[PDB]
Amino acid sequence: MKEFYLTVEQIGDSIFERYIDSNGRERTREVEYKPSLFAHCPESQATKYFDIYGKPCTRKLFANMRDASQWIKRMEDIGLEALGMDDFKLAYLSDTYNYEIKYDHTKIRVANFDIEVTSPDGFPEPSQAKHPIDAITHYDSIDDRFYVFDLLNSPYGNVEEWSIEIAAKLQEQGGDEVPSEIIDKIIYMPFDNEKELLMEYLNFWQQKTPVILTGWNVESFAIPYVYNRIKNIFGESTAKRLSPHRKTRVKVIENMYGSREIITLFGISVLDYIDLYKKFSFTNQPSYSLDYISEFELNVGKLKYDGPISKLRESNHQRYISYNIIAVYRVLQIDAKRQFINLSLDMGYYAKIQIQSVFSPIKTWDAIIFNSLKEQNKVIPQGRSHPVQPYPGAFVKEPIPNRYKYVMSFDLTSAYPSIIRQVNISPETIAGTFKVAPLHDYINAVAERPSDVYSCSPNGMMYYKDRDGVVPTEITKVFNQRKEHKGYMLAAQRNGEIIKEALHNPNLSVDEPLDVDYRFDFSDEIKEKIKKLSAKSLNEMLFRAQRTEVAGMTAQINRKALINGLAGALGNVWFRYYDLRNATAITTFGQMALQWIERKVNEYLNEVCGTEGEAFVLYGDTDSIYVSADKIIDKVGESKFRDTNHWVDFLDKFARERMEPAIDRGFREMCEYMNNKQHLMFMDREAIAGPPLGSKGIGGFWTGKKRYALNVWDMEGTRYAEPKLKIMGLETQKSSTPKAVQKALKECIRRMLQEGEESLQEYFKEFEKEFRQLNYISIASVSSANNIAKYDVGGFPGPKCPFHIRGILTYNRAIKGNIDAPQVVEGEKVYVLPLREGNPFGDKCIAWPSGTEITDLIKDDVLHWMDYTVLLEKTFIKPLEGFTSAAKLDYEKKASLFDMF
DNA sequence: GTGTAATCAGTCCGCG
DNA sequence: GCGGACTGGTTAC
Ligand SMILES: [Ca+2]
Ligand SMILES: [Ca+2]
Ligand SMILES: [Ca+2]
Ligand SMILES: [Ca+2]
Ligand SMILES: [Ca+2]
Repeated sequence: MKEFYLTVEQIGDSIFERYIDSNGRERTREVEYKPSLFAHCPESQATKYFDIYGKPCTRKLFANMRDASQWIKRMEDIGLEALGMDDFKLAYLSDTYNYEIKYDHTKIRVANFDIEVTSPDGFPEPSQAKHPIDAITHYDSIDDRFYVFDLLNSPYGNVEEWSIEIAAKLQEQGGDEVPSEIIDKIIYMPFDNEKELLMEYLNFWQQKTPVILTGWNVESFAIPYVYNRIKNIFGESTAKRLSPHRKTRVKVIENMYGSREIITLFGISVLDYIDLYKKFSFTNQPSYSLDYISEFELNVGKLKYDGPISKLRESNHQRYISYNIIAVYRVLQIDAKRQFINLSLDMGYYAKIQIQSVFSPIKTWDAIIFNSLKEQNKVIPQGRSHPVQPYPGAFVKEPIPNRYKYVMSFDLTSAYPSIIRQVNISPETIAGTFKVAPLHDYINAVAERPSDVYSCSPNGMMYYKDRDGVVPTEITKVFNQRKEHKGYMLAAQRNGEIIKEALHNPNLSVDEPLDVDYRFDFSDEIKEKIKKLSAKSLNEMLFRAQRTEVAGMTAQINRKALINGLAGALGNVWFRYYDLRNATAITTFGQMALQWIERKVNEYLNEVCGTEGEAFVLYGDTDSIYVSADKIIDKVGESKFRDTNHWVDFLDKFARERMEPAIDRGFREMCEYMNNKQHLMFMDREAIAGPPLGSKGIGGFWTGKKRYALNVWDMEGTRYAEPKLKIMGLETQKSSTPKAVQKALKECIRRMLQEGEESLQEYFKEFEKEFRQLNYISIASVSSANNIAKYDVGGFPGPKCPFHIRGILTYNRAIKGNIDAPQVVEGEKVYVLPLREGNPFGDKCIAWPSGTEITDLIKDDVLHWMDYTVLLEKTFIKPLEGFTSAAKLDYEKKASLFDMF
């Protein structure tokens, strides 16, 4: 097989590499790698190396990496550019793996672990590690085993061995319900002292040294705790055995405010699952506890135990260990679904970077571009310092707030990457500038044509047309990958809808789900078999279809994010290819494209309707247009349609056969006007929206920019069994909005769009009467809590104290004296409730850690003093008033003459 | 740990 | 009470 790296490090003048050899074996080596860098040289000097602008370079080969680094500094002292890849491990990988890497995930040791630490005096700080580690569960992907290290004897209690038999039993048998599918995969090791536990853990680690190390909060808790605890008991040298090269760095993270300590383990790639989830999931959660995320992702119930975790080991060691094992498994289940580890390996190996560098699109693109250029013997420019400067972005149309009955939307496929490709925007393709007219003049095609030679953006930039830039070249490759995966995702989605339809008529039989590939549209034969299946089999198939869709989603959306990040990186001063001319070329072209096509669509529809000056485009954001279809429907007449699906077909056909060709003609003209390299503006229909046929539903409404709701029947070619709400920006979509309030507001919107004013009024009246019964967590607001200390003046709110910070200070006073009772953590999220006048907490609100029940000793008082009236007005009525006034609807029935009877 | 545009909640305080 | 200046936080692209 072809070799591939596992990890790479620079340690002094040595590259330390773990890799899989041609026989599939893991090996380690130390290489005295001699790096090359580059200097510009005279024209008269024969060379094969050129910088990206075509200027010749001489290669300088250094005796070692430190000599190369020292040369960089002296070049700075002289005032000359030192060219080439200054991150020598990336150069090493480029030399050692000079081919497209094919990796075998089954040979990569992926370790998933979690530790337990009993602490009678608050949260166990990893920097101090003053308490015994009393459990470790470590899952190894190569063995497919859960290794459980269990401390039976501690200063905080001596306990009995954990029983696998009890662990397997149902909760109703007194068991822990450890899933049957992992029972046979547990290797359980009890220890009568912590020293032997840790020594054996380290011997185990040596035997089965993780390549990828993951788990939940492992980077911020488990890794530093384990490292520091071993360090405290045995000394530094023993702790460094966590690194296969015995090198670690105690590395401090610097961001917005304050700092925290992480341990870099050389020769390991740590991908904390919480960080993977935050970067790759495109959710924003009210809480990031594993309980919370597991329930959301997998629909598993919260791990239930009595009393605080600080007393769980002594009171119920059996459950204590079972829950540690289950916690590790839940992360594996989340990954089975989301496939973020797979994604990281794919992207890491593609770029030829340390796998953990997938968190940095700048590092990722730096490596992609370096490897691409190196292939042609080209030499990358040196990174330079630049001042941070603001620059302009997208155009967003101001919508007239209103209901909108029938709506068809369209937007550009991969807008910014397509602009880069079309215009040929790249550091080395800059051809010069032209004299810019106001944007309006380009939009209306009255400005002088910018160039007859070069490809142009309305910001004044010109680009070469003879050859593709490296940025267009490399962005195209990842775009094509994105396109492939999105194809699979949409097929799985369409397949899902077929199953949902079939589920209206399940068969009374006993059978099996069909063995099919959900990434491809079901054949006619498959469709026929599905119509004969039982509900049980159909439901299993739907589950599998949806899992396939999720897998496609992960693969496609994060590839989209990477290519969009390249466009963004052009405007970040740390990017090697930072250039505000290029960043702005993209954004300004985008502004033109949207407004150009708005004009073209209006002109087209006025023509086919025989009107003049009528605005069919009601809204747009960045690269999208929303077109009112009322006049199109009315030209045929609502009475001519058999059912909702009939007019949906009609608009679908109209968009595909009339609008899109008109849109395409409009964009080809714009391409020619800007003299672009290649027409790549592809604005396909997104949504077909409207009320159910014959209903009093309003179909859709906008309250303002980035705030709207649509009742959608078909989304990018997916025809839904049931209409789906596309809601953007409204409170139903915000993690800050209470969960029950999101739900209630969404039902109000559903009723508005699908059923009408009377239905909305009926629901509002019920919610208002019943809502005080809702669980307090479900009606609590959510906020991130930064700078708690800044606003804390002797335990009370300082000037300009934010509402949620005020709540935290209230909480702090209320729990004063406890070494127990959860502390609010700087930077994490809190639930927030308003408090009625004259409450015993002495302020107007209280806040506590999100994803948790508020501590027992104040829970009762919070419940008693919760201000339901303020909560309702602020989170529910105020937003609903905004929705209904925009839609010209009343949420409460107004008086009428009929009341006289 | 790529980017800008945008609405909103809340504080403070003016507005005769 | 609403709005502007401001901070804080979050979402649409
Ligand atoms: Ca735990
Ligand atoms: Ca788009
Ligand atoms: Ca599309
Ligand atoms: Ca059937
Ligand atoms: Ca869009």
